[PDB]
Amino acid sequence: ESETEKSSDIAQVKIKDVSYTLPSKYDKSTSDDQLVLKVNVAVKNTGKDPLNVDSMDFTLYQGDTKMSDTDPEDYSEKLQGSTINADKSVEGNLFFVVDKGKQYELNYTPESYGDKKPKSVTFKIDGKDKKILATADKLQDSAKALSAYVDVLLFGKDNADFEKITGANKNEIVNDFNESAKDGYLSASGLSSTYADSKALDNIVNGIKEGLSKNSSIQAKTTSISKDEAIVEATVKPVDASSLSDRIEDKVKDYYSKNSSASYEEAVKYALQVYPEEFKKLGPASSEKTVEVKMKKNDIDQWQLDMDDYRAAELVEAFIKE
Repeated sequence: ESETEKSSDIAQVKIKDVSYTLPSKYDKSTSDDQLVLKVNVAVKNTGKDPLNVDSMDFTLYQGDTKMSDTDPEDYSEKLQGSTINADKSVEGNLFFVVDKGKQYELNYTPESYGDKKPKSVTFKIDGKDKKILATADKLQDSAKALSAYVDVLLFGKDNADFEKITGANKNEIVNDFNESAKDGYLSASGLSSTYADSKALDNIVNGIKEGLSKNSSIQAKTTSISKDEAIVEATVKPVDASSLSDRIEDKVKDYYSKNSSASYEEAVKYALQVYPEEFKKLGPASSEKTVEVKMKKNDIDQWQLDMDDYRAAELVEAFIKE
């Protein structure tokens, strides 16, 4: 008997690892404020007869309260019900619904004939331990990365962390985004593909981005992690552009009330000029929209957003309410 290794005459239990995890996308026993404690254990049969070892043989207490056992997204990641003969060992993970940073107690009762207490082993787990707490911090890494993408792409904000955090190069992803955005704007407003590489259209992009950086908000939370891919829940407060139509219509009229003999080209070009300055005048909308976005982790633990994924488009579309 010691801190992470304890034994009875019939079994030996070793706690190989302890970390905080986010619940399964399909977990229904956890709260938004709860985590899942992942305890990797090893059970050695120190007895003679074969010993059945199951997840059900372990219970966790938080304080004096018994906590629920839970399942990961892929149940194969959990300790499997098996049988082990003398000196044979099974190894696997255990999952329990917990409130972060508490005092846990893991109890193991071997599947044996007779009295529980003598054959059982109990371990104390300090949830406020620095190492264990570190694991809880890495959980929102994907949301940090999603927010960096929003900063560089949508807000036009600088972010020296972007390359380090995501693995993508800002200059390329931003230029591609800005071109796609200009091309999409022209088609949506039936204008000539000529205006694509013009000051007017770059001022529109730079203006929209300045407006969103100030008058729109994103709250990003990683809700689930499953192997090399996470789910980030983006709660977006959009800019209310409901009035933008009228504002340009009114500024355009104010340009006809000025110069009567103004052609359709003169007035169109002027409308594309006031657009940035009028967008920058709009405030956030009352409502919020929550978009689920999938991030993908690499080897060097960097999270990425696929710009071609429909969920990325939905995230971008969520920033402006009409």
